[PDB]
Amino acid sequence: QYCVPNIEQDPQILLEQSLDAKDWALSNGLVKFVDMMTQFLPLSLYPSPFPRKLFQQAVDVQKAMLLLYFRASCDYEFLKEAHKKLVKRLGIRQPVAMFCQRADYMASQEDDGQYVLKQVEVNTGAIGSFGTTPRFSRLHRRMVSNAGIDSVMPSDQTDTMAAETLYQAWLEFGNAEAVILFLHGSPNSHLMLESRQITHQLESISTERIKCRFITITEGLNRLKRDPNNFSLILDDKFVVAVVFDRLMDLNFVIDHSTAIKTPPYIFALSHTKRMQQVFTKPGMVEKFFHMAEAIRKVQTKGWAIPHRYVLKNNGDMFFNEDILKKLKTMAPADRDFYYLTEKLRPMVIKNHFVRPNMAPTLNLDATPELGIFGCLLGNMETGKVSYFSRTGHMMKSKLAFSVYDSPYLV
Amino acid sequence: QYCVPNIEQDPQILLEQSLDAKDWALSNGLVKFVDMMTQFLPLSLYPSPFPRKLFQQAVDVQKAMLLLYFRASCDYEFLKEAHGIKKLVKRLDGMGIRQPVAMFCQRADYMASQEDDGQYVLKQVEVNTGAIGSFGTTPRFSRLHRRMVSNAGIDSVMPSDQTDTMAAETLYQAWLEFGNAEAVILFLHGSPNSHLMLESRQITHQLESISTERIKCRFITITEGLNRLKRDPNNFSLILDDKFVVAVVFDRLMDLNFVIDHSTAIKTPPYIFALSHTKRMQQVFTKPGMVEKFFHMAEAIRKVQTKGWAIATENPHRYVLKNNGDMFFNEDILKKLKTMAPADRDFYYLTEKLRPMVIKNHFVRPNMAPTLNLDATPELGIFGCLLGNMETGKVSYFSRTGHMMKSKLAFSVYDSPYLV
Ligand SMILES: [Mg+2]
Repeated sequence: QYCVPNIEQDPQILLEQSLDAKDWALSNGLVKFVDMMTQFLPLSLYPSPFPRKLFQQAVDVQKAMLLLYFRASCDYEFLKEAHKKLVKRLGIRQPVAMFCQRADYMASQEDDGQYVLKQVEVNTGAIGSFGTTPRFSRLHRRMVSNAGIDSVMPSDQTDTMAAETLYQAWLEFGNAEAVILFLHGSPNSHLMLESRQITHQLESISTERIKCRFITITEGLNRLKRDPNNFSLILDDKFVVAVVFDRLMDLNFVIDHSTAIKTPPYIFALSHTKRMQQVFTKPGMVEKFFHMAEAIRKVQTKGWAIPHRYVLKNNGDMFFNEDILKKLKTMAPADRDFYYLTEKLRPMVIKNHFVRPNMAPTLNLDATPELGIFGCLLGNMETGKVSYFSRTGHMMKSKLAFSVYDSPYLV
Repeated sequence: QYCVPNIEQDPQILLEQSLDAKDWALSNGLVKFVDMMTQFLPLSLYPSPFPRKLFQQAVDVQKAMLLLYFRASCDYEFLKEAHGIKKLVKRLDGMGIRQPVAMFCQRADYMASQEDDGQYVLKQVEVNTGAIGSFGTTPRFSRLHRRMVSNAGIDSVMPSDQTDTMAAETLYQAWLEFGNAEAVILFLHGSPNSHLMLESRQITHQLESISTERIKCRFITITEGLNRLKRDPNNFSLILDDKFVVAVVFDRLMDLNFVIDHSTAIKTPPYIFALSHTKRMQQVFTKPGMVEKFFHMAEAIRKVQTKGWAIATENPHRYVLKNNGDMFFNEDILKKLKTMAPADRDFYYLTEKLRPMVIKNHFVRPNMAPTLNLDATPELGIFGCLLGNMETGKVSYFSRTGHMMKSKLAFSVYDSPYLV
């Protein structure tokens, strides 16, 4: 069976492959801004092994997972019932929402010793790793291939996926002269290069020369206004904005209550609290929006509202072992409504090598991988109908048993 | 006709396109090590205009240009007769030849020069070999600028360059001529963070995808090479870590250097070529007969030469007093001629100063605002490689040609030609 130590154990060769991997990263956009310069993103040298069945189980449930959170997001009454500054803020001026999600998974060791797929988190909005993912995927196919080893390292085109979904959003807005807005926190934001890499894909999947305009949120106070008649969002008094691609406040809701397609609109932030994820583990709550429901139940982890088997988590800081009893007695009952109890997962431990900026590589570490599955929707929130499902994507992150980008090798 | 100002003159839009161009560079290896981190390479925002005929004239003469310097390099007595240079001769004299097969890659540089009618002619500024810059950077700038131009609606006028591939294809052919399946290719650098390092790595990314059997490329600094490289006393083959035979030593920038040079590894190129690429020699090739001797390819070469006279008094601004391997202009040329001691006379020559083509472009630099609507003078570099046997003087392989451009103010910037 594939495992990373049995590829190579000469330290001098592993060191030389570290420098090679790192120099490939520096040559292919696997970088971030620091200080302002660029630095490569920490990476595992080789792809970590991962069960084929569970990866397929995670990939297959993504369609269902988007549909559940999309439909929950179309039912504001439901979301409110499941739980204050966000509610205060929240007819609809743009029914069409673009909705991209990353579901995270851990292969978890049940008793018997066999691994089962269990979902760690769902994320939407200012999502990391659209641009980095297809590149790490290529990095690791190259390392593996260069060492002689071998469908077991599945293709990821997640930069393309994002591009194809933005293009479809632009088309649904239906204005040939309209632009796509990339809204960042700063010029050197940690999302900036992933954002730019999305546009490099958008260019090569169109004739149309779609203008993408990169603006910070500070400069947006002067350069974005809303039309008082159309309620359309305008840039520099001249350009209609078809899509606002949020890449990380009064302005934010002025944008949200306008005809531009949001990615996704603010209502989705309410449907992706950890409270809500915990609420979906209660009986009936998935079935309500729907088989896709059973597939979803298989990956859930029962979480109970208000000791080494459990974790006390906050719902939006967490306690393990005897600290759970310590915090339970200590805690005032006002705070009880902000935490929940879940079963602690026994995570799969594998061996790999870790390559970091300005340090020697760490060889033969125990690490636990975490699988992220990407998927996007284009849907209408007044009808609840979906018009577009994007291709799926997938990435991985390993931490010691601070993290590292990785990619799965399907054992 | 194409010119850069008539693309766009909104400063806010030019600024936004600067950041875009720069972020594309950071995403595609147009970077170097600094400080240790990475920084993007300064670039022109748009490709600078360049005459179609002269570019074709430069591309077409490259085959001839490699053949002349290759054949001059096969004739040690000729090179000696044409003359640090004392230190290089001393060495070559210690060495028969253990590896006849040389790999020979050249970059010839050109300026479009304004003759008196007002029309531009191609004139060669320099030839370079050995630790050559811009193998890896060139195809990427080429792609950068095709993208900027295309994204702005403008349009064979921006010719494809695969110079990373070119280098790879020539190393692969060198490895094959050595003929040992278990032999490695050595990349010799000055340091781990050398300015050539990422261009070197990018060559290997191309070498991987033009073969099935993974050729091992081993990256070593020259300091580490003192412990890890020895020569076999029987084969005279160069060995790495007592285990790996080295088929090709790819020099990317001293006793060790000539221990490597006098061994069976293919050099890139061997040290003799450093003697044939002095500026003295380039100046010697401008004298009558000296090109014709190795050869029409000769006339093509004569067209791009600039007469240079060894060691005026009416239009001294037409001339420059250059060093042959620091230079004097205008009335200083007459001043320094009389002043100068005859020891120094053998290290300088007189050439015609070229009146260079000035174009407008925008310059994008790290951590500053872009400089819009500068006058700049572009400089065209044509790449080509050989694989040849120096005992017979026969060539077995000619690589594809490549091309790059660099613009300076009328500090420099990577550019690419738009063929007006
Ligand atoms: Mg004068």
